[PDB]
Amino acid sequence: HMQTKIQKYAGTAMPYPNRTMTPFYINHLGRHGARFPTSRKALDKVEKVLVSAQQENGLTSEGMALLSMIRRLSRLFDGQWGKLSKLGETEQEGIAGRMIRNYPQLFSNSAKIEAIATYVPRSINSMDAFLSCMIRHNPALQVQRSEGKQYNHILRFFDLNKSYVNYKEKGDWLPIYKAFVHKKISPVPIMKKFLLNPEQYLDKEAEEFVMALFSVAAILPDTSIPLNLEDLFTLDEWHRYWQTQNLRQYMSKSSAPVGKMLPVAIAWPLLSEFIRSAQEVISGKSDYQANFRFAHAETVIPFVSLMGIEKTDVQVCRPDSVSVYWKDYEISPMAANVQWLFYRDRDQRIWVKILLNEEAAALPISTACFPYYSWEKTRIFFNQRIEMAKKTLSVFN
Repeated sequence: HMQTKIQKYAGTAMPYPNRTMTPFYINHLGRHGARFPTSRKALDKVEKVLVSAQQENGLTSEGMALLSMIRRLSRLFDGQWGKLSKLGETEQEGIAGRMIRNYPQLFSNSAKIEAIATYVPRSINSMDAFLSCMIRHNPALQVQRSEGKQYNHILRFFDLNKSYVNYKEKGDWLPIYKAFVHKKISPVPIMKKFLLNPEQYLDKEAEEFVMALFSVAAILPDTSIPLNLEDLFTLDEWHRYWQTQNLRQYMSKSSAPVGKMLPVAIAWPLLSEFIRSAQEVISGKSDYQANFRFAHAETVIPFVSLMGIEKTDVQVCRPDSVSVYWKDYEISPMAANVQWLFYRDRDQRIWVKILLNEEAAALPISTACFPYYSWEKTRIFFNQRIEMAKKTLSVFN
């Protein structure tokens, strides 16, 4: 289907997909829901280009239309940047709703749940929407709710690690990304529909215009604004745009060889915390029925690769090949989430199921009863992942 594939090409801007025994505990991490754009850079650039053209009589008919809409968008986004949208809230109500309905026993009576979020409002509002749905279904829940910079160590590790911040900003992946954009993004066919003399434009300025335009269009379906630009581009053009953003995500935030696993290793404190909270619930030190955490794409992506969920930590030496093996939209769409579901069988042995975006995920260890894995084997495996992460990090101060 062309419709679903077009949405995929929004990559990490993709709206959460459609998703329409009982565990004793659920361990959760969840990106905020669908949001407004975080930066006005792409919009202003697209507008600076159009408006400068409207002066030198350089706009086509479709060009004139685009500019009017771009100006309007500029208005609608004003003061709204980075905020959670109505769609974002409904995504959370739906995730929480499906959990409640699927495991009513878990959240029945006076179950205790705890939730944390980062200081980022879109993350907090996400938690709120998620929590509000839960309480509505069972007003008798005990709920502990908190948030702030004090969770920076486990929810924003990507800001704390000096080496990573240097890598993300000025590291070796940049030139690679930039050469790949040049190869894959053919600007002129696209600019031809908005501008007279598309050929007069420099590849650099042309490439920027067109990237900014893809970015605007990519984010629009997340704003709950009844406007659409997905139509300005052909499927192939979206395919190409996406391949480039996909490569950026992979190299900047995941297991690309050029990153040396630095982007993945930084998530070890979060994995560590996940294991502790489950162990404490297993021992009975804690007695929560669920821990929920609300954070970002930058939290989810490396976390998932660090968990070793199959096809997320792959190390692809060749850039042009990443799109085949690693799909950002499958990992970190809007409202992306990981849930560990813990079960106890008839003989008291603990099993765990790993859901990524509410689909059962695979680990590179064996089980006689997929999708359930032995908690003991699993924890040993995660503990190895963590120890590897600590070494990786030790190689980079």
